[PDB]
Parts: sequence; structure tokens; C-alpha cells
Amino acid sequence: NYQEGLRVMGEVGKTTGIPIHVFGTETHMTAIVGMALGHRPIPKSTTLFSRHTKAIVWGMQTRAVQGMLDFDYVCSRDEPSVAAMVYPFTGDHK
Amino acid sequence: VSSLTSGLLTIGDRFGGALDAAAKMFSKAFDSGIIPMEFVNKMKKEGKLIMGIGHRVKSINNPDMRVQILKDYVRQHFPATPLLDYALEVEKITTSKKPNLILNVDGLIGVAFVDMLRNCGSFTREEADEYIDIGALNGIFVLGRSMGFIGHYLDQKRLKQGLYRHPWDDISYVLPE
Amino acid sequence: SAKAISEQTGKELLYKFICTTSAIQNRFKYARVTPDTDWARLLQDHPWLLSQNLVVKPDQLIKRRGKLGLVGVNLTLDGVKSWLKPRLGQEATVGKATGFLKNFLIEPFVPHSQAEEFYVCIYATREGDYVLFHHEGGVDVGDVDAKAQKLLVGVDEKLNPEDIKKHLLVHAPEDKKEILASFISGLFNFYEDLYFTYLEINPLVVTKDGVYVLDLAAKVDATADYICKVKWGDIEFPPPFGREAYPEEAYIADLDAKSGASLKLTLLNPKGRIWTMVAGGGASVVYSDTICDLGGVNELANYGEYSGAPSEQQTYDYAKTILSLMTREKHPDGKILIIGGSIANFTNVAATFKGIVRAIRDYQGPLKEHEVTIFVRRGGPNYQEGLRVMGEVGKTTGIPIHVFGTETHMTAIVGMALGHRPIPKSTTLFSRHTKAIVWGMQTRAVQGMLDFDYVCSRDEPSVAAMVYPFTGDHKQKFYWGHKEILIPVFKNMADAMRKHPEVDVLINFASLRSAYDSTMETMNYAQIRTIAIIAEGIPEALTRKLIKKADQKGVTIIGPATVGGIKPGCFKIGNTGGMLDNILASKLYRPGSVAYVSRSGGMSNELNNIISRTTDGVYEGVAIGGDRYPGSTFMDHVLRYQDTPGVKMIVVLGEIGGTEEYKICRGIKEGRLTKPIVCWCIGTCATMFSSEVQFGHAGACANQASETAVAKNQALKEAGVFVPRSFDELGEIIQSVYEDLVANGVIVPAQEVPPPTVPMDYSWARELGLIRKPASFMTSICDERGQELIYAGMPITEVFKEEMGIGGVLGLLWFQKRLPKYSCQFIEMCLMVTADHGPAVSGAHNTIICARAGKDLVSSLTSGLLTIGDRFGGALDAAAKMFSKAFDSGIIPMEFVNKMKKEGKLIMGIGHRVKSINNPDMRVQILKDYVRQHFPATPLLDYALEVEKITTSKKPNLILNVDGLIGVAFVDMLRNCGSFTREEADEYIDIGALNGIFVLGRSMGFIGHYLDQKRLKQGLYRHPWDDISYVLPEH
Ligand SMILES: CC(C)(COP(=O)(O)OP(=O)(O)OC[C@H]1O[C@@H](n2cnc3c(N)ncnc32)[C@H](O)[C@@H]1OP(=O)(O)O)[C@@H](O)C(=O)NCCC(=O)NCCS
Ligand SMILES: Nc1ncnc2c1ncn2[C@@H]1O[C@H](COP(=O)(O)OP(=O)(O)O)[C@@H](O)[C@H]1O
Ligand SMILES: O=P([O-])(O)O
Ligand SMILES: [Mg+2]
Ligand SMILES: [Mg+2]
Repeated sequence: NYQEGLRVMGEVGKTTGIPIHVFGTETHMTAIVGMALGHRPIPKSTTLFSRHTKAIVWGMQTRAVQGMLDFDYVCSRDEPSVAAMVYPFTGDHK
Repeated sequence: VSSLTSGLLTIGDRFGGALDAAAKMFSKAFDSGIIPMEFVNKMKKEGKLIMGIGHRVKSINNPDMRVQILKDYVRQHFPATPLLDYALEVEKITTSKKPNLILNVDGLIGVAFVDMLRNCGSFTREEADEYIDIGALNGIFVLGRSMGFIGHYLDQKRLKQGLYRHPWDDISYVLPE
Repeated sequence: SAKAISEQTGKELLYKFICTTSAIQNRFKYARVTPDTDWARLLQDHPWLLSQNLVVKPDQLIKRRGKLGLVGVNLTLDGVKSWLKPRLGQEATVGKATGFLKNFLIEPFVPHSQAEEFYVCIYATREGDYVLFHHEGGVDVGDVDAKAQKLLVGVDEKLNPEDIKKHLLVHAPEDKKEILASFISGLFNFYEDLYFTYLEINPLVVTKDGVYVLDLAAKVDATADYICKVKWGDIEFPPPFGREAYPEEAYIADLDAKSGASLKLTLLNPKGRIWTMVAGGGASVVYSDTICDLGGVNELANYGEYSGAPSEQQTYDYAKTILSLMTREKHPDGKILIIGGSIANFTNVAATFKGIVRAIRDYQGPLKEHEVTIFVRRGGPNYQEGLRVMGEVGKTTGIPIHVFGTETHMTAIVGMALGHRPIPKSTTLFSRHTKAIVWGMQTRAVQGMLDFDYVCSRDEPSVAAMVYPFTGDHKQKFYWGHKEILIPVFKNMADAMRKHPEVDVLINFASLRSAYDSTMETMNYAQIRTIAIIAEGIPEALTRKLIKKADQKGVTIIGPATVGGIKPGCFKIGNTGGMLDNILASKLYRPGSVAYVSRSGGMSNELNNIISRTTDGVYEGVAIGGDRYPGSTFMDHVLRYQDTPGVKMIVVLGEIGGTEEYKICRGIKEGRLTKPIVCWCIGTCATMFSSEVQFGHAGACANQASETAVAKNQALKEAGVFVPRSFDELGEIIQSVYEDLVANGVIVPAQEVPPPTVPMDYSWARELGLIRKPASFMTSICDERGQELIYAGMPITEVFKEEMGIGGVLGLLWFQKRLPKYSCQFIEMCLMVTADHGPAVSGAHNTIICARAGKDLVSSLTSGLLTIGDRFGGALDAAAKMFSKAFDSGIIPMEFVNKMKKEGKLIMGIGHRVKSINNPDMRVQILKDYVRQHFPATPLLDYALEVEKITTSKKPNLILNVDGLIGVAFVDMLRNCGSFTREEADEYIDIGALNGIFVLGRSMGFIGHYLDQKRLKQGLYRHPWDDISYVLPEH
């Protein structure tokens, strides 16, 4: 949600009168430097993974596993990349 | 036992009460001698809804299977069903208002049970009327549902379900200042 | 509405209820004859048929019978039979109507002179009822409207008999004036009390003997059935002569009558290839019109509609009727189904379309066989979801379905289907300060209003309180943007009014039955100046009384049978405009310069769409409702608009019938209406000149030609009104007007300001699959959500059909398995032996103590159940666990016995107080024997019985007891019945399924005790002090 974060920055500039120039991912990271200085104008195995790779996640990392599974879905993978999880404090469960 | 009782303790008024309530309401109306239409209007005037009438989806054209199963057994085997007859006549009136104002399973069981006590020939009227009053009908629901609740208890244990905490998003906090 | 009744039905009610000093002769002397008449039965019921000479005439809503020679006068019963021989069952042509003569009426012949024939008629109008009387009655009465003595009985007025004598009976013979006055007076009360809208007696015969009702022609207010059912009885409304009724028409009529929704169906040409299933009474007409205009008049099969938010089931029942009707015979060019509608306000489109989709799935075979192509166009609440389901059923069945939304012009799918075009009194009523009371429990309507208010940038919500008579006073939660607010709900209107003096508008969601009284009550609170009556179906007569009171009290009525109206930026009546998305789509959050008035609520929502796309928007819009006499008429609102400075142009959506639209022509002529007016009157059809043949002499004259939509449209265009070519040009002409007005500086459009933002509803976002939220709960035993209840995959009907029993049901809910019959029977057996064991046990004791302490069943039962677990009731589980462990560990019975001794443990399920190896326990005997007989294998029981051999050899009472027997037997049943894996059987034991058996079983005994104590009327228990050893600390 960087788009809205850049909005609060632009807004504080307007309300205070301080000149604030706000840029996103579309701008090269270091482009603001040249702009600020006034040089440019302000506008073993070879293969490790396959589409068949199945992994075990050691730890209770729900967000990470879900993240992986959303990437897999969007990649049009046939099966999820996480096969099981290992968490030593709880008994076996799903 | 703790899990079952925790659930059973909700049975009584707004949940599980309807069988006893319907039986009592319809018995009163029938025994008072008022005709079904008089009853429907009396309730409207008193600002009361009929206990054992209404369904969310099921209507006159789309029947409740539980009610169908029971209604059919009762007609086929019970010698006499005067209260059920009375209730079904009330249903004819209410469904003519809104189609989903059917006689529901709580109402059906309630009036069927009263007909069973009164007309099976094992009880005097006094006996039949005392059993209804002391809450025999509540016993039916409690004993019946106890199976479902034990079912759920076993299910949750088998499903290895973790501790529940209600989400704060579903709670409206309206505290003093 | 007002429906015609037979002469028999009329005479019956008349004879039965007319109260008069006048002796009415030949009461109940009338007999009905059909081709199925049993003359012997007829004579048994009517012996008077032989007493005197008779008159025979048909009772089929055939007017001017006598002039057609269809009245056989002064005949014997033999003569009547002879007269009917060539007529009964014969086809007859009365004007342009051809049908069969099926129904006849026999009456006694009344000898009288022509001087002795009279004419009486009573008929309702908006202003009250008219009573007509003429002393020259008979078949030669002629234009009775001009000839006869008129008299108006005002609305809540009484017919004073001096006025009858004074004005009606002017040319009546002096000697017959008192009898006629007495009869007319009595007739008027009968007309009133039975809800007639028209009642005509020609001739009324008055002889030296008394009054005779020789002929009846009456229409009743069919909507008033809920009142009169008792008096009316099994009243049948005959279809007009020549028209032959269909069983499908009768079915839909029944559905409509039993619901708050409107479901109408009339077959035009059963063999036509064009079928319509349109939502809304307005749209139905417009679609019928468009088809007629594109030449399809001869291929149009029906005219019907569904509206007023019908259930999925009602929509299914309606749809199946249409689909059934169109798949009776094949057409060479196939058939068309037009599933249309305008943009809905409250009819949930997702919901209604699911009903239709279900009917299409059921009729997919015949629909493919009859080469049916479907065209859908609909807008409104959740239309997005309903349109998706339509497209999907077309793919899955193979039926060609073309689905369109609000972006498509309403009538565009007609040309698409026919293959002509390719398939791609107070002026101001509301302010921004207006506060209202909603009568009824309408949460969605209220929230809808509140969302409109927030986007209109109103400072306060438009709903102040709600009145719902069934609940006690409480507060209801609502949303003001994203902030939760509370709205008060009152049991009594008196309290609401008292606490909210700021309220001046009342929105009435009361049912047709409750509506009259609730409105009448509101009128007793002078603060209320505008009432919106939503209910469709209030008897005409009761509405006239609401108009009279509102008129004299200065209260403006919008309705009945209306959605309401909308004043963009200020106020919106309940559901007008529908969901926020439509309010935003048609830019109804900000005002324009165009004001409109419509009869149809649905067409009002289409007008918002049209006006928004062609002009600067709607200033104010009103749907006057569809009932015969509306609370506020077209002219009433047109004049308000003419007098509102902000209104720059007016749009009127007229209809066929009535002469209201002519008041506008008159207004323009008179110079009262100066603002440009755009008008279209819908109903340009009836090209099928049905020309509903005049009911009796009183109505028969007027000018039914001027009433027509074609006539009105011509008259208005000549008057100076801007009238389009057809409905499909209505957008163009409105745009044409607006462009001239901006060009002439009359309209100065304002710059567009973005409205405040409101978050999407979770329910809605989830429906469109935009968001995902993980479920907090997981279940697998029962599903109540379906058509049918499901217990572990098996539907409840199958449960009974397969004769599962309590045992069987327990198998599904507890183990989610269909167990063998022996297993079920065994479970039932366990439950029976564990049912009770006297009142001395820990649990029973507590339940009894509790019952005695005056508690309820559930408290008393629980109090006892809470002792079950360890030292009481534990044994079943304990024994099963112990023996399983020992068996499975591989130790031999003797090794087990000694292991336990060494560990200092007693065997669970071994031992009895009295029962020994010579004196057995019957419960154990019963169970052992069942198990031995029916269980395929019992290895654990075998092991346990071997342990028993060892323990009884020590002490004779160390027998395998019932808790041990059930324990081991149950383990053997789980492991060896073949429904469970070893893992499954072992988990069930561990999670305590066996505890469940004892708890469920003993629950019966405990309820037994509770009832017993209550029946025994046992008093409070207090334990005796003598049984208590007090060992307190020393002070
Ligand atoms: C009028 C309307 C708002 C409400 O109708 P509804 O849902 O059928 O009415 P209710 O919610 O009040 O319920 C109907 C009856 O069932 C009764 N009822 C409900 N549950 C009951 C129960 N368990 N026991 C007994 N009676 C019960 C209510 O008391 C009510 O009685 P009443 O009609 O004598 O007041 C609705 O029908 C509607 O929207 N109609 C559309 C009309 C239309 O076309 N408008 C114009 C737009 S152009
Ligand atoms: N019962 C009767 N006794 C005597 N004359 C009758 C009787 N019924 C009808 N008539 C005569 O027949 C005429 C036609 O019957 P009527 O009921 O008025 O039918 P319609 O007006 O439809 O032609 C009446 O005007 C009356 O003169
Ligand atoms: O049924 P309608 O015409 O009021 O929409
Ligand atoms: Mg006549
Ligand atoms: Mg309607």
C-alpha cells in the first residue's frame, strides 16, 4: 500500500508548505538523488527447484506458508509447494 | 460432561423452548374452545407470534422433511389427533398470509405429543395435562439433542481444534467515559 | 382488484345479508343447470320447480340476454328442459365473443306489468358512491347515466332515506315510495358491508305482493377477501364469456393471492413462439409493446409479470409454469424466452434468478428439443450475481442464453431476439432536514436510507426511530459511514411520536391487513405531514377513507402500493433507488433539474437511469402507486413541480386507462403549466381488440377510446407536450429538451463534486469473491444448510427409509459411519441397561436434591450429570482402556491379574456387591448372550472372561460386571464390525466415546427422577445434622 503512504507524504507537503517530491517503484531507486542535486529534472546440483518441488517448513510460520501457496497458485502449479510443517511444541495436527 | 452441560444449559427459552411452548399455547387455545381464526386474531391483538409457526426457507409448496416424516407416521398410527388437526387449520390461515408460515418441527412434535398423551389411552386427562406442565416435552428435546452435542464434542477432539477466542472485530465496545 | 361475480353468487349473498322492512320475495328460489346436472338431484333440492311456471337464462357474464332471445320466460319444468335441449352445450356468438353455453339459471316466473319494472344501481368512485334510480326499468332502459336520478353518498357518509325519497324516487308511483326507499336503503348497507364496487338490479320488480330481484350485475373488491371470507364463502370469479380459462392461469392466481408479492399470467396465444417472463408491471407492458411494434403481435404467447420481491421458490413455481407451457409443441423457427425487467429497487435479483435457473435445469431436455433461445436483461439488488448464474446455466446445459445488465437499454433485447439488431396543499415535501419514523422491522430499508444520507453529505440520518409492535422497546445498530449508530425501536407509536417531535414523515411498511389502521392512527399525530404507504393490496374502500382523512388533515399520502420517491441530496423513501451502487451509478447523491412522476415503481428506477445519462440529473422523482385511487395523483405532483423553482423540466410516465393525463393538457391550455413537459403513456397495445365488454348499463357509455394510451399520446402531443415516437425514443426526446434549455440559459449545470466514500459490505464482497476470510470453525457431523437435513452424508429421509433407529443415528453423529444392524441394536441395548440404577447413586441423588429445591429440568439433570466421570460412571471407559492395554500388550490373563496386584491396582469392570458366579447379574447375562449370538468376533470379551475365571476363583463375587462387559464389548464392536480402521477404533476409545454411552444412557434415568419428584410434589431437602461430623478448628 505504498500508493496511499505516498499520499500522506504529498499531503503534509501541501498543508505545511514544505516542498516534498514523492516517487514510487516506477522511479529508479537512486533517481531522486540527481533530482535533489539539480542534475536531472523533476517529472553440487545445478537445479534446486522445479514446478514439482515439495518442501517441509520447520517452524510455525503460517504467513510464510500461505505466501508460498499463493505464489504457487498464481504460477499455475498443479500442487502446493509446502508438503508439511515441523513444530516441536504441539502434537501432530492439520 | 463439562462440554455437554455447557451446551445444554442454553436450552430452555429462546433455544429449545418452542416444543413445550407450542404444546402449551395450542392446548390452551383448543381447550378454551376458540376456533382457529379467532386464535390467530387473538394472538395478533395481544402482540404475540404463534409458537411452532414459521420457517426461514421452507414453505407450503416446499415442505420440511422432518415435519413430513412425523406428520405421516402420526396420521397413519394415532387413533385420534384433534390438536394436530386444530394446529394444521391454524397453519392453513398463517400460510395464506406469508407462504413460509408453516407448522415447523417444534410445533409438530409439541401438538403430536399432546395428542399421544391424551389419546393413546394410557393416561387420564389429569395425568396427560400434568406431564405437559412438569415439562416432559423439554425432556424430549434435551435427551434428543444430547446426542448431537456429544457428537460435536467428539468431532472437535477428533479434529484436534485449538482454543477459541472471539475476534474483536465482531464486538461493539460501548463503555462509559 | 375489482372482479366480476356470477348472478347466482350475487343473489345468494343478497338474499342472505340484505336487512330491510321490505319483504323480498322468492328468497333462495334459484337453481343452477350445467351439462352435468342430475335432474333427480336438482328436483330433490328444489321442489319449488314444480310449484309454478319458470324463467331460464344463462349465468355466464352475457349482457343483454333478453335482446338475444337467451331468456325462456313463463315455462313449465318440461318446457324449460325442451328450451335447453338445443342450447345447453351449444356454441354461441355474442358480439365478437364465441364460447359455449355451459351454465344456466332457473328462477320462478314473476307475473308483473312493465310499469312495475325499476332500475337500481350503485357504483364506487374516488369521491364516494353513486346511487342511480330510474322508474322505467327493463330491457329497454337505454342510456341510464343521463336518464336516471343520481345521488352521491360521500365517503364516510350514511345514505339518508329522506334524500332517497326527495331525489331518487321522484318519478316513482307515490304508493310504492316507502317500500322502494326501504329496499334501496337496505341495499346500500349490503353493498357497503360486502365490499361491492358495482351492484345493479335491472329490473327490480315491485308488485302488490312485494319486491323481486329479477336480475343482478355486481363486481366485488377481490382484495377485501381477508375481511369478507366468512360472508363471501367459496366465491368464484368467472372469466369473461368466450375466453376459456387455463389450469396454469388458475395456479399462478392462487400463488398471487397467498402472498405479498405480485404474480400475474395471462395466455394470449398458447402456440406463439414469443414467451415473456418480465419483472414489474410497468416493464411487462413496455416489453409487450416493443414486441407488438416489431411485428411479433401474432407470435406473442403471454402477458404476465412477477414483482414485490417473490421468494426463490415462488419464482421457481412461476418459471416452471412458463417453461411447461412453451414445451408442449414444436415451432419450425424455434422459440424465444425474454427474461426482462427494469432496474429493481428491492426485488433481490441474485435470489430471484436462482429460482429461474433451477426451473431451466429441470426443463433443459424439452428446452433444447424445442430450440429455445433466452435473452436476459435485468438490473437491481445483487444483479451482478444473478446475471453470473444465468450465463453459467447456459454453458452447463447447452441452452443459448444471452445475458445483459444496466448498460443495455431495457427494450434492446427484443430487437436482438427477433433478429433485427445484432447481439454484442404543500409544494415542498422533503428537505435535507427531513426526519422520518419507519413503521415495521425493515433493517435493510433503513440502512439503505442511511447510506444515501451519508453520500448526500447530510448532517444527520433521515431515520429517527422505528415502530414494531411484537418486540419491546430496544435499540438497533446501524452504520453512519463506517461509524456504528443506534436507532430506537418502539412497541407503541405514541411513545415514538412523544420522544421524536422533530419527525414529520412516516414510512409505512405495515402489511395490507395492518396498513389501514396504522395509517389512520398516524393521522392522530399532527406532527406527521407526509405518509408513504408501501403495501400493495389494500381494499379500494379503505383507501378512499384514508384519502378523506388525509385531505381534511392536510397530510400528503404517497402510495399505497408504492416504492416511494427520491429527492437527490435530501431524502429517499425507503427502498427507492435500491442499493448504493445504483444511487452512485445514476448519480442520485446530487440534484439535477429534471422532476418526474410515474405509476410503476420499477419504471421509476429505469427513469433515474435514463435521466442521469441524458441530462444533469433528477431534482425529485415520485412513484404514485398502482392502486385504483392513489393518495396523491399525477396532477398533484406535476403542480408541485411547476411551483418548485429548482425544477426546470417535468417527465410524466403515463399509462393506458383513466383520464388523469388529460388534466395536464388542460393545465397547459389554461396556462397553469408553463415548464416543458415530456410524456409517454405506456400500453400502446390492446391491438388485440379484446375491448372488455361493458359490465351492465351504468358503466356502459362514457368513452373507452379516450382512455387508451395511443389516444392520450396523440392528445398530449397536440397539447404542446414533448411526446417520443416510442418508449425507446424517450431518452432522445428528454435529451433534446435539456439541450435546448441549457442553450437558452434556463439551466446552468453545476460542476461535479465527488461523493463521500462508504466501505463495501463484507456479505457483498464475499458474494463477488473479492475477499477471503478463513473460517474459525470446522464441523463434519451435520449439515442444516441444505434443502434437507444431512446427518454425516446421509439425508434425514434416508435415515428413516433405511430404518436406522437411535443406534443408527448415533453411529452417524458420533462416528460418522453407517454401522451394521447388530451394532446399532447393541448400542440401543447399552443405552437401555444403563438407563437407570435407582436413586441411591451419586448422580440421581443430586438431580433429586435439585428437583426438590424447585429447579427446572435442565438444571436438575446437569446437577446430576456433573457427578459422572471418575468414581461414578467412570468404569465403562476405565475397563475398556485397561483390558485393551493388557490384551494388546500381549500379556496372558494370569500375567495381567498378577501385574495389577503388584502395581496395587484393582481390575476395572470386575467385582459385584451381591452377584456371584452362582447368582449371575441379569444385565450381564442379557448383553453377553446378544454379543455371543451376533458379533462375528469377540477376542477382548474372550480375554476378559478368562480374567473373570481367575478372579472368581479368588472371591466368588469377583464377576465381570455390566460396566466391564459393555467396555470390552464396545471395543470388540469398534474393532471387528468392519467400519473402522485400528487407528479410528483406538482414537474413539481414547477421546471417550464410551463415557458418552453412559452419559447419554443415564440421562434418561435422571430426567425420569426429575419428573418423578415433581409428580410426587416433594419438598425442599435439608440434610440431618446427626449425619454430619463437625470437626472445626479450636478457637
Ligand atoms: C408489505 C410488505 C413490506 C411486508 O409484507 P410481509 O413480509 O408479508 O408482512 P409481515 O412481515 O408483516 O408478515 C405477514 C404476517 O405474518 C404474521 N406472522 C409472522 N410470523 C408469524 C408467526 N410466527 N406467528 C403468527 N403470525 C406470524 C405477521 O404478524 C403478519 O401479520 P399481518 O399481515 O396480519 O400484519 C411486503 O409484502 C412488500 O414489500 N410488498 C411489496 C408491495 C409492493 O409491490 N410495493 C410497491 C412497489 S411498486
Ligand atoms: N323471474 C322473472 N319473471 C318475470 N320476468 C322475468 C324474470 N326474469 C327475467 N324476466 C324478464 O326478462 C327480461 C330479461 O331478463 P334480464 O334478467 O334483465 O336479462 P338481461 O338484462 O341481461 O337481458 C327482464 O327485463 C324481465 O322483463
Ligand atoms: O410492478 P411495478 O409496475 O410497480 O414496477
Ligand atoms: Mg336486465
Ligand atoms: Mg408490482
